[PDB]
Amino acid sequence: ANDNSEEMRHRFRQLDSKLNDLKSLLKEIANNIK
Amino acid sequence: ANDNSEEMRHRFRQLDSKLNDLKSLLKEIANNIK
Repeated sequence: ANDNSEEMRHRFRQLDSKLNDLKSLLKEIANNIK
Repeated sequence: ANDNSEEMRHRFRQLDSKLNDLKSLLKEIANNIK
């Protein structure tokens, strides 16, 4: 059983998780500046 | 041997590398403003 969907899938997970904590940092800046 | 997984894969790499140095620039702004 050989699969490459898990590889690109976890690439998608790590990519949008980095987008998630970038969103958290942008909300943190939006709170701390105001 | 024909493969298109390398093409979309390196699209994923260039896309999340641009997200990486965007993350670096956002951390740079978060450090320099405070």
